[PDB]
Amino acid sequence: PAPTDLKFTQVTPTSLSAQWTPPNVQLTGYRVRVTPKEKTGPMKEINLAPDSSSVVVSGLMVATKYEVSVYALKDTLTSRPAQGVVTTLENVSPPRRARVTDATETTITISWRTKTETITGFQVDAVPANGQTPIQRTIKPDVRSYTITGLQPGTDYKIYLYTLNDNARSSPVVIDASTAIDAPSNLRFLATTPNSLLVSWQPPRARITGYIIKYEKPGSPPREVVPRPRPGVTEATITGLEPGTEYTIYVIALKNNQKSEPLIGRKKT
Repeated sequence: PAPTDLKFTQVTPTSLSAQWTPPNVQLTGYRVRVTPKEKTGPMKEINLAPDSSSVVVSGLMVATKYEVSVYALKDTLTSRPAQGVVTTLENVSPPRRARVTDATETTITISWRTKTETITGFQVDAVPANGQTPIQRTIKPDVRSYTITGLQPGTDYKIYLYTLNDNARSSPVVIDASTAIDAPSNLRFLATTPNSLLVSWQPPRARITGYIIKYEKPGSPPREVVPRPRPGVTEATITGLEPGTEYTIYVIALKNNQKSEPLIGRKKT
């Protein structure tokens, strides 16, 4: 007796799954084949235990028509095949209009557009041009945005976004993005004179290319410390200032076009 009530439970772009009801009998096991019906490719044929009533044939060709026979075995003897035909799905499509929404040193968030097909989530391969080890991440199907955490500051990343549907991964959408630079820290006022201030700070995590220091009188535009400190300096003497004047200092980082947030403070000459 052949199995009955054959039904396909899940069809992916690479697999097909089905249940059924075993014919009340002895159980030597089952045989199951899947042959391209309208083409020439494999010929997946897999055996199954005697107590089976479901199956999962994976690793099939995308967008392909398959004949599926489900044979019940009993000692060299075979029974009539429960049949059906399934056509695999076309692989999943990569996300569209992938743009960066913002970044905060160690994290970058992005938003993309979804095609209209059965999805089971996303995956993000974030690769830094600097570092030598990337961070892989997975996402949930119901969201169209995601902040990537765990990056370095001021580092440039090649971010690959993918779509997921079971063991099916789409081709990627590539996105160039970089991190915010971490502002210098602990601005300390070492010395003063009616015409100058000596300031020291903690260098950023990034591997900046120098700083720009700004000072402004209380009713006059901020000026840059002309000489512009080399990235190797961590202290600078601000000269040519007015006496008894309360100045505001801004120490900012640079990695060739990226101004870090500004490190601030005030002190009077």
